[PDB]
Amino acid sequence: QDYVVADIALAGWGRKELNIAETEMPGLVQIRDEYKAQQPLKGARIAGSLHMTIQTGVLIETLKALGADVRWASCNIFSTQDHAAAAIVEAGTPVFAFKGESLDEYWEFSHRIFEWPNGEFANMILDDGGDATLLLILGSKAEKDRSVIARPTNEEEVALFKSIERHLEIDGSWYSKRLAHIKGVTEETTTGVHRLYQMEKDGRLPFPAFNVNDSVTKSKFDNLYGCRESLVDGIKRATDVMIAGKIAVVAGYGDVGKGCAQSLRGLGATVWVTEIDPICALQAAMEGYRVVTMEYAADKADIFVTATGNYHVINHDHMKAMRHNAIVCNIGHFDSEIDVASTRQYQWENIKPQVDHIIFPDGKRVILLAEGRLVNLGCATGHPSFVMSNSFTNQTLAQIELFTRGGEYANKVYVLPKHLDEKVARLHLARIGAQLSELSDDQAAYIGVSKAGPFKPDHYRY
Amino acid sequence: QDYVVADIALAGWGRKELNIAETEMPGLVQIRDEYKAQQPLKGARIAGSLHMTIQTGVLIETLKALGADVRWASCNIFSTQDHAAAAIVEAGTPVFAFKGESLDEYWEFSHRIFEWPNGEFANMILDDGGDATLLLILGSKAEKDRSVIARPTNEEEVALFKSIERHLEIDGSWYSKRLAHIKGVTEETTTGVHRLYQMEKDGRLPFPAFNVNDSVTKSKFDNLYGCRESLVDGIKRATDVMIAGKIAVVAGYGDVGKGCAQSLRGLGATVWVTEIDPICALQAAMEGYRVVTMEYAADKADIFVTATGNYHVINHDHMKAMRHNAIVCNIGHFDSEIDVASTRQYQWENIKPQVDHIIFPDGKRVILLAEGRLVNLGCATGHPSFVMSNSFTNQTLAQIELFTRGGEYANKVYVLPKHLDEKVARLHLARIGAQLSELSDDQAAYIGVSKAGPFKPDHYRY
Amino acid sequence: QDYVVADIALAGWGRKELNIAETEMPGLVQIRDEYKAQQPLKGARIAGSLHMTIQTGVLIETLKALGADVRWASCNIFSTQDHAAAAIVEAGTPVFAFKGESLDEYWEFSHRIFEWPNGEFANMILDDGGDATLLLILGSKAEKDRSVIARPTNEEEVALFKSIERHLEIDGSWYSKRLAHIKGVTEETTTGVHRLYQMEKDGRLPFPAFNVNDSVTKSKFDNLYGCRESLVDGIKRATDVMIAGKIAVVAGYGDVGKGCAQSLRGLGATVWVTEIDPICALQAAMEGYRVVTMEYAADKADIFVTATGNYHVINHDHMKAMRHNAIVCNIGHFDSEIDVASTRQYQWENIKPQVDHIIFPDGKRVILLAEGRLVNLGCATGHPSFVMSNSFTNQTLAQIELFTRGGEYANKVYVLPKHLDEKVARLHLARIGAQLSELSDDQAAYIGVSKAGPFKPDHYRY
Amino acid sequence: QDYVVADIALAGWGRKELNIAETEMPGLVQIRDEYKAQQPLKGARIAGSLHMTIQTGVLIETLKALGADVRWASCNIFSTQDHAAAAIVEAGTPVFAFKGESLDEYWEFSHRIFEWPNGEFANMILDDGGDATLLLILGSKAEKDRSVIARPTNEEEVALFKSIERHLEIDGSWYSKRLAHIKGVTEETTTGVHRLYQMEKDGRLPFPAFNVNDSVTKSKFDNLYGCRESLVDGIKRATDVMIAGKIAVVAGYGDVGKGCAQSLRGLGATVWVTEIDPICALQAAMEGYRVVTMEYAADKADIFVTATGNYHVINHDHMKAMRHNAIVCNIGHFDSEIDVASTRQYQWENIKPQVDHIIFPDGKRVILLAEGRLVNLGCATGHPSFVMSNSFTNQTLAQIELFTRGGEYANKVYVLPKHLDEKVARLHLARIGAQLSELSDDQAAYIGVSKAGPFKPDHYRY
Ligand SMILES: NC(=O)c1ccc[n+]([C@@H]2O[C@H](COP(=O)([O-])OP(=O)(O)OC[C@H]3O[C@@H](n4cnc5c(N)ncnc54)[C@H](O)[C@@H]3O)[C@@H](O)[C@H]2O)c1
Ligand SMILES: NC(=O)c1ccc[n+]([C@@H]2O[C@H](COP(=O)([O-])OP(=O)(O)OC[C@H]3O[C@@H](n4cnc5c(N)ncnc54)[C@H](O)[C@@H]3O)[C@@H](O)[C@H]2O)c1
Ligand SMILES: NC(=O)c1ccc[n+]([C@@H]2O[C@H](COP(=O)([O-])OP(=O)(O)OC[C@H]3O[C@@H](n4cnc5c(N)ncnc54)[C@H](O)[C@@H]3O)[C@@H](O)[C@H]2O)c1
Ligand SMILES: NC(=O)c1ccc[n+]([C@@H]2O[C@H](COP(=O)([O-])OP(=O)(O)OC[C@H]3O[C@@H](n4cnc5c(N)ncnc54)[C@H](O)[C@@H]3O)[C@@H](O)[C@H]2O)c1
Ligand SMILES: Nc1ncnc2c1ncn2[C@@H]1O[C@H](CO)[C@@H](O)[C@@H]1O
Repeated sequence: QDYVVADIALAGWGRKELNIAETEMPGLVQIRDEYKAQQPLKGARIAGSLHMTIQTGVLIETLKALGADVRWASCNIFSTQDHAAAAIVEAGTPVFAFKGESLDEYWEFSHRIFEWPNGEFANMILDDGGDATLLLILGSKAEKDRSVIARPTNEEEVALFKSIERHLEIDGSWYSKRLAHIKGVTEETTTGVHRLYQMEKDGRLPFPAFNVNDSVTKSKFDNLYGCRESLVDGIKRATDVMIAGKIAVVAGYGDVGKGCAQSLRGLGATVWVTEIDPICALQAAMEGYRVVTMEYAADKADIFVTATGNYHVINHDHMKAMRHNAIVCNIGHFDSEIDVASTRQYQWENIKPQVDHIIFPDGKRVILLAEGRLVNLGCATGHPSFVMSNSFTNQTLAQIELFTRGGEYANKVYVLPKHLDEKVARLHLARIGAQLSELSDDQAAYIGVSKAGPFKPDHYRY
Repeated sequence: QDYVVADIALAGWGRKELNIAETEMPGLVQIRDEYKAQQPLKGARIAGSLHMTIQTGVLIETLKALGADVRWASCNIFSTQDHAAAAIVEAGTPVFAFKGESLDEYWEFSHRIFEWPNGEFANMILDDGGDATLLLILGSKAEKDRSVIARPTNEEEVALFKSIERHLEIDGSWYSKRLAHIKGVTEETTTGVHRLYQMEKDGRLPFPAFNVNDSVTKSKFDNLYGCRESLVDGIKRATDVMIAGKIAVVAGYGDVGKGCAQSLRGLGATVWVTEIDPICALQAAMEGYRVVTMEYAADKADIFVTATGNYHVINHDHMKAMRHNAIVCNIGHFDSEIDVASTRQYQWENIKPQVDHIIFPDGKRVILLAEGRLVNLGCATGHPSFVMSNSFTNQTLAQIELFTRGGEYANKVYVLPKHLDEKVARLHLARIGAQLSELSDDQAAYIGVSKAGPFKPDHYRY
Repeated sequence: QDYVVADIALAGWGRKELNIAETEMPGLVQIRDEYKAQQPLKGARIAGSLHMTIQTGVLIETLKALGADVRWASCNIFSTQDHAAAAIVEAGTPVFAFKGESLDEYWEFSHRIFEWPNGEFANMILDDGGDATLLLILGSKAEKDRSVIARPTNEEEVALFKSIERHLEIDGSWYSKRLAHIKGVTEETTTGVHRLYQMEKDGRLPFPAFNVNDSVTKSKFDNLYGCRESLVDGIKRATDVMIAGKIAVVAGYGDVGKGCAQSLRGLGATVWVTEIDPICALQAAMEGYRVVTMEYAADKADIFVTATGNYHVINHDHMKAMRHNAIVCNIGHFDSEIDVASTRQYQWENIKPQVDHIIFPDGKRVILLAEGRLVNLGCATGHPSFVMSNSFTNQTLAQIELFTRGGEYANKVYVLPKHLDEKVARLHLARIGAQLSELSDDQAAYIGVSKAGPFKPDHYRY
Repeated sequence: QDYVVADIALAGWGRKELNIAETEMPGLVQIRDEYKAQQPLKGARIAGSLHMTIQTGVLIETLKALGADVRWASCNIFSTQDHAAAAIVEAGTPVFAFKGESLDEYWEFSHRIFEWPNGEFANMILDDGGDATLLLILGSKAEKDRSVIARPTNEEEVALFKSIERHLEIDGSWYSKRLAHIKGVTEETTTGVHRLYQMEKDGRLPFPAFNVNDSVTKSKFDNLYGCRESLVDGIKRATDVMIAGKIAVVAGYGDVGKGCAQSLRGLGATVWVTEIDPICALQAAMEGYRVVTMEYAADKADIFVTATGNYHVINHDHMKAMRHNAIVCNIGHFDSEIDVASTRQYQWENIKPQVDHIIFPDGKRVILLAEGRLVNLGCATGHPSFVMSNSFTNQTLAQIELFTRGGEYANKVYVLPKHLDEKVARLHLARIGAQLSELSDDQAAYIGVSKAGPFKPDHYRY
């Protein structure tokens, strides 16, 4: 049994929903059809680390339709949809993912995507959050300097470092030998891409990487419109709270915060925003959101949402000040946005899976969602299929490009060229009935672009 | 065992959520506290027929805190939250309610709320949708004229009429004897209140009734803001569909449609509305919604929502014309808004509980939600606690008024007086930090109201 | 010359805008066509007191096209569009109105509408604000008891009482003789309707009156959608201020206030609301507006709008607390919502017409718009033709009904019947392409209404 | 007299609006204060071509307060606020601008800004639309090759080429000698920036240029939030039209189009969008706008707005298909977005200044605003002071940088550095009460940025 999932019997259900998702994911479906004859991913062995949702399942089977062999884990302990995992396993793909797996299991699963049978090796990583990339790179450092895994500072590191030891005892060259085969990585999210840029700035990036997050059709769609639908979806499945009339504070006003702000406002919440970037602060103010400090908000707001990709944006003292039954969640990639660890000293009382009461010594309780893990994937199902098709069409193009032409790329982070970004968006217009217009020759000459595009300069912000 | 619920072990969970709901239902909590000394519902035996949600559980225990003895059923086969039912049963109240009960069970449960031990009788009905009221009134007619239950036209009637026969065999005077004890009814929803007005117009209303639906603080809050949060909540738990970019058609633009329209629009759907009332049509047009016929929409839209309280607003031919994987739901009180029965000839395939594919002969499938039953309660948890407190504070006041002073009322439908409607709203202002201002004497004289209110004439529409 | 306007040479311009307005006012065009053959207003001599705008112009000519003879004045010193007045005069109707007329000129003009030649008398009043009606009623009381005009409380009353004295000296029976000839009044605004209810309550109302404000198609349209467009229109023409990022406080959350709030919010203002009505306050809070006191708001907010119909909602001390270049305006009917009189002790500096700096002793200045008079009409053109067609279609039907059938009505305040309200709405659907659907026979029977309507019970709030 | 304005007597009014504007433009006030001691623009002789509004007035005086000597013209024939021009002249700056100037006057005025007394020369251009820069470049080319001014394609070019001929006859070296003295250009609008990129591409750019349009704080603010306020402002002053219920089509969904769409939607319009860029089209569709062709829209829509920066987006046949009293306007930089020339074959009837009826042969009329010139500036006052402060703070910094350090830049198009973009934003926070939060040391290390910023990578799109 080359997989670990919750219950293989959930497969029928997963498949019914994969069927539906295809009709909602025209980018993936049209890319299957365009490229299946060519079989461009034949000989690709893709280790994927990414929320094992129905949406990811349509991606996985797109990669396979194009010839890839694939092994998959989730990039969060709570993001898996078990019926998605089951259907993908049933259709022949190794998946090491279930909702609620432990941290030790998580990291073990990150190794398993790198354990191919019959002497083969993964030669591509599809990463969301940089954990698969991290594991190989940190594991390899550890081979030559055990000190890099000696001093864990948090439970994530205890688990990661432990799993590395465990693998180094088995084979002293476990990581470096697998690293050597990786042709490149395609990375989905802002936090992951941040990790790649830091490796680039440091000269420790050992292969080419695509930054899929910053395709226009990704950052400005998925991060934004996707959270605009799924933040509240997560909060409500967790708590069934009324939004109208509440004071919701969104920490961070990038694309994820913009989406979050917009969905809370739409339902009649008073929306406050917190920011360190004055440009983004001014944008928030220009939409009518009050821009405040977290210290100012902690004792006043009803709902707190971290969307920063930063560390300890909600800390012990913010939570100590909150009103009784304040709801606290994180929609950023990592749970460290909230100092959950500092509340463990207090008595907790579980309400239901992923909804916990933290009881402070004066009896005041905070309702914490998904133990701080991404709330949309943890209490709901993450973004809907339609917008996820943008991100995953990008992913599929990036995987094709690196597998087929990676030799043309240096050890740098790249973004897909604008013409492909434009293609991704174009493939989604028909599903929703949008009629694209066409430049006349005279018009094309007048604004200095080709009728076929690209239509915008490379610094354009959309 | 004087109850029927899914699983008594869900009680702990139900109670945790009732605890939270109290902090979200300041109207109910403050009314408990104001009246508990007086015990105004001492000697009240309230038969309730109403969605057995967490929110209803806080209502039930408010009635009990005020001295009522209570027996409860749900007013929809799919609206029960089983953990709510379990906690209320565990705290000592007979509940005949579970999610997914059959139609025969439904109507049997409607009898059970009328079966009190030790020779007692219910003397108050708390009704949502008019089913408890209907049962006693139709049962009593049946006693003298069996022809009124002879010719059922639909599965609801087959079940109702069967359950009446079954009870008339036991006791030929089953209904009339129980009817004789009812001091009055308080009725929660537009469809229920419509049934009461028809009985009034016909002179078959045998006791006083309160129309709780048309308290301003009910119709204009619950129906409107409540659907503004829970329609999409239901659609997404069912289907996880993206709303942005879809064409959503809302049939009906009363308070329920207004709320629905507003939440679809907020998430970036193109919203079309259907109406028979030109005033409401013009309101919809004034918000930017295209007002179209269902015949025009059927082959074009992505998501269909009936919010009319009417019959067959989506019929066999509309559904036959729909695009593949169109989502069809109803948020009106009764499932007859959609002619579900006309699709039974086709092959169905269940996706998950309350989400079904209807496969037309050309292979095109429609995704029907909750078999047409109210989608917010059926695929989600109905309105959130906060707005439900308005409706239920109203309910509690209406029950107090009829139990204590029903002798002062004729056999007519009444609405609560404006001063109480205003009180209901006032009790909710503190939770959300709204600061009410006060008229000066000069101001009170100038606009001709008392400083204490009421502030508006009786025809005011808010 | 039987008129007083600013400039007759503006007529050509007014006529061109009247042509355009007709295509924006389908209710009035269709009513002219429907009733042309009958000439129901033949023999009607209508005295009108209503903002002399392009829109009122189309109303005047509709009344004349149905047979009425008309004389007109504006119901505000700053709301006349002089090109409108000119075009209406040039086409044969006496008009006594110009933008910027003094208060003495105002009340002289309200007498002129009651000075018909050849020994004739007005037999109908069409009023907005109730000033035409007040003139004749107060004047008649003054004939027998001068004490009623002994105690003016503001400049408008000083001017009104002077005008009554002056006319009484010419003819001690000037008012009573004209008052006797009035067969009915149609009153279209909330403040005037309050004045009429107040008269009915005290047995002082001598002819039948229609409350046109409380047609659904007036109140819930003109007051709301109109101010949603015209409030910012007025403030911008006056000040050209950015709305995005500002704190805007709306005093009063009735229909006008709802419109104002929604307008300011859409441009990215933070919208605060002030209310004495807890229901209206809870509505505001459910849209995400903060509900605060004026004392709280005075030293924080950027823009202040009064929308109450009440007295001294912004007082001296509020203004003294305001930030430099705070903008203060009123959109309610009378300027007394703001205590402008209390600021006359300070230096003022005119910025441009209807835009003044009030210079406080510390050098802090407040920007007051239109000396507190209704800002949308004073600094812009009021509501647009389209929505006004609703109100004026109601007015036209109201006039027809009282003039032709007034004998059947008591000396009380009436509202138009629902079927007529629905007609008003229906007449406006085609222009905006809204398609009304039609009940089937079964559907009509199912909800217990006729196919032709009316569709809602009289208490329905829409 | 070294100026040409409509009326010097309007100065007092302009000065009072300049005082107010200063309190709305904190970036410009703070920049004057920060750089007053240094006088960085001492010795700068700035020729400006930019809408002569109150806002540009504050910019002019900011430049003068930092030492610059200035001469100014408007960059559009209809966008001057004459009270603004008057107040700027009265305070000592030559201005050659008035609302309604002819095209011959326009281009004569663009020469006058380059006629400095006492043998001096402009050494900086501040341009909006690129007309000042075009004048000198084209003119210099014309000195050696008259064929470049042989083939005008529209009336503005006819007038431009006439003006070049005329000046060449006086001095065959008129342009080249002035062109040599230009040390730099700062260009603030998208169309002018396109003209500059086009010049760099062809080796024809003879001095360093700043693209100020593409400061985040310009493009994503002025173009968007400005048009969200000023588009409807312009259309309403021109036509007073109801927006609610109308179909409004926005050609182009760049920053301007996004602003326009959002404005129209907020007032209850049905908003359709036209786009040739599939990404911009998908963004529009994700807000619920229908994406349609102009051919589709022409006979259906009520209001048409061009926002493309392209040519002949509304053509003759579009206008011929339009409904009676369709409203047509343009908000892009040049009027050629609409083919107004093709309508001159028809009778026109002026309604009022910048509002014309185009009378078609079947009697159908179209309302054209401002002869196709930018409608917000032509029929209203453009964007409000607050947002313009962003753009003009960018302009001021751009001028300082090129004048003081221009020698370090190549003859290429540059953008301001992010830290300066952030500063612009930061300067505007206090006025609107937005509180910026500050990274802790660990947080700064965690996301790899400095506490002082900049906070985002150069590709960040906001
Ligand atoms: N849960 C999801 O489905 C989802 C979807 C997309 C991206 N993400 C993740 O969400 C996070 C945010 O992504 P993004 O694309 O918006 O990134 P972003 O960089 O565009 O936005 C982050 C913002 O947070 C602000 N910020 C940083 N530290 C702050 C602090 N201490 N206080 C207040 N603001 C602070 C920054 O100014 C920045 O604008 C990332 O971790 C990303 O991987 C999650
Ligand atoms: N699911 C929930 O949580 C919820 C909440 C409150 C009320 N309700 C129920 O929802 C239904 C609607 O309630 P409401 O308060 O909005 O009633 P309403 O009377 O205010 O609105 C119904 C609207 O439907 C329109 N209509 C009737 N027949 C139509 C047809 N064939 N096509 C198009 N429009 C038609 C009417 O013109 C009317 O405006 C009722 O059955 C009520 O009991 C449900
Ligand atoms: N400018 C216009 O084009 C326009 C249009 C329609 C009506 N009006 C006028 O606007 C005014 C309001 O009309 P409406 O239809 O909204 O009336 P409304 O009665 O519906 O609303 C007024 C609201 O003000 C509140 N209020 C009263 N005093 C207050 C105070 N001291 N502080 C805070 N809130 C207070 C009331 O509680 C009420 O909800 C009237 O004078 C009416 O004639 C103006
Ligand atoms: N009036 C103002 O106050 C104001 C303010 C800022 C900018 N502008 C001007 O507005 C214009 C647009 O500026 P922007 O910043 O939005 O530019 P942009 O490049 O960001 O947007 C223009 C959009 O138009 C689309 N387009 C081009 N041709 C089209 C066609 N034939 N049909 C449909 N869509 C088409 C492009 O694809 C692009 O997305 C420019 O001329 C600019 O100088 C005016
Ligand atoms: N969470 C909830 N708990 C109890 N009742 C709820 C509910 N959500 C909706 N409702 C109610 O359903 C009615 C329509 O049957 C409506 O009148 C009323 O809103």
